Amino acid sequence: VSVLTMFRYAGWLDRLYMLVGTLAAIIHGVALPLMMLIFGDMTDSFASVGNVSKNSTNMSEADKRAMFAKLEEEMTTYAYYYTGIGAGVLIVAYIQVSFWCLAAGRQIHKIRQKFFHAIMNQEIGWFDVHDVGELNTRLTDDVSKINEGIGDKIGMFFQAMATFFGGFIIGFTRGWKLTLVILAISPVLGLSAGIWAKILSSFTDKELHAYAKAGAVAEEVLAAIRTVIAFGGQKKELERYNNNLEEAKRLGIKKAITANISMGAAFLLIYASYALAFWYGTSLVISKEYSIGQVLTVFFSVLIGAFSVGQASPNIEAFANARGAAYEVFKIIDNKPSIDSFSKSGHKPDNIQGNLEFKNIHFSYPSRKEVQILKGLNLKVKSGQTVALVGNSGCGKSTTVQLMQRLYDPLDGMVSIDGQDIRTINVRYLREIIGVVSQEPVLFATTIAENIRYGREDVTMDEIEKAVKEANAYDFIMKLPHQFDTLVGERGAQLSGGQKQRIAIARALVRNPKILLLDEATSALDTESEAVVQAALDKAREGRTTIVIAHRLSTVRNADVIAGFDGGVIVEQGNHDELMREKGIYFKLVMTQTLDEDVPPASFWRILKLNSTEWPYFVVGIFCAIINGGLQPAFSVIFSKVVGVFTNGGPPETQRQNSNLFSLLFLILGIISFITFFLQGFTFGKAGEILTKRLRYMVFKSMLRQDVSWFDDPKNTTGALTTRLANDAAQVKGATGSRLAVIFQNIANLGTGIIISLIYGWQLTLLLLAIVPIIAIAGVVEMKMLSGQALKDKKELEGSGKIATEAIENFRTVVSLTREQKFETMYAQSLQIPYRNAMKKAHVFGITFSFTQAMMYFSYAACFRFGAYLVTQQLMTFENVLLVFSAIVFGAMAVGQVSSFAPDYAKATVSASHIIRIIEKTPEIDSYSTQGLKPNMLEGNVQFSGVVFNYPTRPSIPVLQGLSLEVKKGQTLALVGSSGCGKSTVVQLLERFYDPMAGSVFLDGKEIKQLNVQWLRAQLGIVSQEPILFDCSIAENIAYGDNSRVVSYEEIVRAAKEANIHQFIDSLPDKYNTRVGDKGTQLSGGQKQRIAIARALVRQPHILLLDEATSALDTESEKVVQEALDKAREGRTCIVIAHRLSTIQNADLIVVIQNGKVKEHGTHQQLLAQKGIYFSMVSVQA
Ligand SMILES: Nc1ncnc2c1ncn2[C@@H]1O[C@H](COP(=O)(O)OP(=O)(O)O)[C@@H](O)[C@H]1O
Ligand SMILES: Nc1ncnc2c1ncn2[C@@H]1O[C@H](COP(=O)(O)OP(=O)(O)O)[C@@H](O)[C@H]1O
Repeated sequence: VSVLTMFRYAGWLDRLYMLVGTLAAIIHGVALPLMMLIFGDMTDSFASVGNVSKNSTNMSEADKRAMFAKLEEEMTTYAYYYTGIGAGVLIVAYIQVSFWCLAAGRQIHKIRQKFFHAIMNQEIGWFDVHDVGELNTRLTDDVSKINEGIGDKIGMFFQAMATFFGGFIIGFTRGWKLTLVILAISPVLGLSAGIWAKILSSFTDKELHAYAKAGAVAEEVLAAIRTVIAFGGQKKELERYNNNLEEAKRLGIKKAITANISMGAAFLLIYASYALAFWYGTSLVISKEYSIGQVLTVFFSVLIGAFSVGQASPNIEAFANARGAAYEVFKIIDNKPSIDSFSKSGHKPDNIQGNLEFKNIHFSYPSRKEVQILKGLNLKVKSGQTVALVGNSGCGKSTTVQLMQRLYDPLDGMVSIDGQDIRTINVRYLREIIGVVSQEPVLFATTIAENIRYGREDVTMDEIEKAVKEANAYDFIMKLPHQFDTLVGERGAQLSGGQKQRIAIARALVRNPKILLLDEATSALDTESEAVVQAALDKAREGRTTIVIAHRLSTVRNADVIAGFDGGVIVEQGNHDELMREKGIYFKLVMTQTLDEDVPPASFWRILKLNSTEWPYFVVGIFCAIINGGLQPAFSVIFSKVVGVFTNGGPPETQRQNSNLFSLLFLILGIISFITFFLQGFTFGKAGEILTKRLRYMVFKSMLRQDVSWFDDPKNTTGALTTRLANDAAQVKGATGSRLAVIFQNIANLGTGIIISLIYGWQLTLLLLAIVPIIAIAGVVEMKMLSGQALKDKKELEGSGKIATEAIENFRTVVSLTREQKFETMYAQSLQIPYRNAMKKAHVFGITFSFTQAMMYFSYAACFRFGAYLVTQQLMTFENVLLVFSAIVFGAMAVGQVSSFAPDYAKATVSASHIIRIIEKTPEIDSYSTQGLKPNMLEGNVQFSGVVFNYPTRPSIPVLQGLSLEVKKGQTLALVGSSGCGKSTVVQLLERFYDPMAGSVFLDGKEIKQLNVQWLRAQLGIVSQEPILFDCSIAENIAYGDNSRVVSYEEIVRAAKEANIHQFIDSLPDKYNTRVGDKGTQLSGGQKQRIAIARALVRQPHILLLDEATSALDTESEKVVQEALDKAREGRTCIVIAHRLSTIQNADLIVVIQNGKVKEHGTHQQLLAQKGIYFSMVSVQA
């Protein structure tokens, strides 16, 4: 209905031209079966000659005279047919592609310009609706679909219907029996495709549920990565992950099995129809003059028409996607929300020293996060006053500044400019009397001259000069090469934040306004710049009424009037003295303040290198593809033999040969093709299956064996890694299938065709290869030309979009209106360049396609041309005329598949790059020894000497600078201080995750780096500051066995008892075997921390590590957990990094750490007796 009605918006010539396009489209479509009627005619005469030459056999010289004269006469008319249709189909070709560019061009240009223009004219609304910059993304995709909707695709659709319905017209008239037979296979072929779609829908959801587990198991483990290494539960998360893989491979293969059978059987019913047509076609020969070979050909083209319906379907999908995308932005495009925004027309008053008078204003933001920021306002400011706003954040100081522009229309009351209504008058004019100095001084990246020039479209370079000088912006322009003509470089790097603000002050001075609205125009600057901007602001004031917003109370001292706010309600009014004397809000504030996915080196067939390593057998698939490839010509030769025994040979046994060939056609084709196709299907099926396992196996097991700048700093999120495993293993699954797919078409065209060529006339071979290789290259060279024009188009539109997106993302473009239409001039000038490229590529796209359809007729041309003459005179044969047409169609399926597997190989290579860099390794925690798991190395005195550290992201302050520590056995090492002191970092280096940039840490003398990995996970008592459960039952969470670990009933009991989680274990029936579910994210914190403790003491370490388990908990929970801790330590090292210094007083050695530097160190009572750092930390904690 409505979807395409809006879509048209077709110009004066366009609406006419839509009809010219339709009009060429029919007659383009029609010409192909008419062209094939001539092919039937050439058959008809050859038969009228052959049946009497063979059935008389009483002359051979009469036949050489009279029979060849009719053939000669017929050939004179043939010459004027193929040339005529060719000359039509050439022109109409160019016309339908001109539809593609020229009509679309003018639509896109209209859309783009309306879009950019409607946006600047609706102000607020664009910002209200969705998020800025996502709009120019979606818009630039939309205008691409426009090319497709006003595209030649529509023309192709009409053309398709003409070959179809129009095919049946000629069919019906030359014989109506066979019409009914073709009309019946259409519902059969449609039923079969219907089972296909069913199989697809069922098997997809199945692969998805299966892979779902493999993604959930892989997701949680790789985020919990530091914890799982540390308890040594790797081999179990590996096995569980392997478990999901065994089930996923069996649904993957059944899918492949079903796909081949559905697809095999599909081709079967096509082959049956192809035979069936002949069999019922023959019945019209032997006993009737009803078919003379006309309908036999004409009905083959009706099948090509039925496939033309299949080509329609994409055309339609392009059109739907084009309308749907369009009508949704049409909504913002056409229809501004308006009547509180606009930008154009209305009355203009005269403002000389406007007042600000606020009358009973309450307002709320759209988001219902902050509702009524403003509520009840009476403020009356006389001209030549300076009003100060002090408050709290939520007073909506920003809100009053928006209402003043008339961006919103206030909920209650009105704000009256010069005591006159602000909702009656033109916005534009209103904007010009009101200067605004922004809280973000972001500007365009254009010349210093252009930035002053945005303030009024009349500033001469003198005034620019005058501007920078009073605005004390006159410094940086001189340092900068080229004075004013210095373009603001990069993304803003030629200017400080301070310098930007200075350009904005200079600009608001150039505008000469009577209201000056200063929003953090003295706040967010350094102590030096502050004075500089203040003096400039002073010089800009005292000739105008102004409102200054500042958080700096030193500048609000000297304001004429201060007005207090505590939430939106105007509380104080008076000047400095009046406020301070009463002790208002103001007096209150005085007192408070006093990619990684683009791998660079490209593969060189590393695909098949790695495939071939994990390859075990299957030489039969490719061999089966070769025979299935030569199997295709057996039909075409058989069809020659059909029409063969009908053209030449008398009436006796014509029928018999056809009956025999019918049966032969069945057994040779339908039956063997299914078998041999399923054999190839079993081969690439199992190939992708075992790749699907082994790859995901070989990545994920290698992942648990890596750490460090991808698990000690991920540069691709967990979900993106899981995505990579998905996509990759699926992609190779299709890749193996593409190998055999190329071999299939290769023997199918080139190979078997050669055999066929040897039985040609030796001239035909020569003539033929002057077509077939040429038309192949010619479609490829079209693809090349297609992408070449596309690539250059994307660059041009990128620049017009870049300058658009920069304006819309800046909310300060809406503040101005003066540079809006200036901006819309530039957008116009930029959009003219694609207009010209659209006209240039109209002839380019136009001439390529015309030349492709010119080679179709030229084939048929050389075919019938040469087929007569020297060949008709002597050595006339029924066959090799139909094989030429097959050869044309063999190049079609070769070029088509070759182009198809171009993106297949691309994505296959990319998948390979990933699998190679995983195989490339980072060889940290691969497994090492320096002991035999000796039990006389237990604890030690662990040394840290001269250790510096800074994260793999370098800008984040180096947290360890000059750190050296010591820890003696049997003693709790507290570590206290404050954040960013490398508290946590110390625990990380003792666990062996990302060891320090410089310096070293030793056990007894052997580095952590060379420490025995296995024994290290039976030497840790780690506790997270976020403990997280696994999908495993609580019993299995609590304890995890391995070949480094044991588990037992008695163990989990003692762990739960000691950890005090046993309270919670009691509740819930099945006790320990009770599963919570939902990744056990349903537990309360107290429960969680205990669960981490129970894990800790299972490992039987002599080192406990505690990560903020009293700053992630509160109350009785902290205490109970400290009790679990107290009974665990029976005289062993513990690390408490916790920031509650009130529960640290038991620690034997407290280290006060500043930025890697031990400041004070010692036992509690010493440090506490000091009035130094430590005591100050305990004082301030409480
Ligand atoms: N237009 C806005 N809508 C929503 N939040 C805003 C907006 N502008 C600023 N903010 C943020 O919300 C905070 C408080 O809201 P606001 O009503 O602007 O209080 P105030 O202007 O008095 O500081 C600001 O400090 C800022 O971080
Ligand atoms: N793997 C990491 N990569 C990047 N930054 C990290 C990583 N780990 C932690 N950080 C960040 O570095 C901060 C400071 O580190 P650290 O001094 O160890 O913290 P704290 O002393 O408060 O426990 C962390 O609080 C966090 O914001």
